[PDB]
Amino acid sequence: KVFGRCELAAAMKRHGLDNYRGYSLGNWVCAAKFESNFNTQATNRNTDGSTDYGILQINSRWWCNDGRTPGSRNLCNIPCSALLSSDITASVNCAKKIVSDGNGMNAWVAWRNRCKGTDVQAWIRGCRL
Ligand SMILES: [Cl-]
Repeated sequence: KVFGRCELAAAMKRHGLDNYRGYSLGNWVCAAKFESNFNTQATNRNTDGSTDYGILQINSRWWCNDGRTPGSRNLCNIPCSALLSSDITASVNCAKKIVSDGNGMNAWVAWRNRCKGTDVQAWIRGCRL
């Protein structure tokens, strides 16, 4: 599924991401835009044999198990295939674990480079929430 901006904002708000661990909702919407272009089936392979999965590009070395990544830790305790659903629940629940691990939203490279330091509340402007 490809989400619309406000459609995704509403879904993320229902799942408790607004202000979660100090990160306002616009951070999460901006991260999804630049990580996956709002596509729940986005996948990207890395040089270490890991793959990033889904709307928040969750990595298979640390967080989900895809059965083909050396050194897998599976800290979200979820198959990576569940993160390619059109329903974002599994992705959101794993993202909550990632942001609590320690280093905030710095796990998301596209967030660090393209969202952090900008007015991210613009990403939810005009949405009914
Ligand atoms: Cl899998």
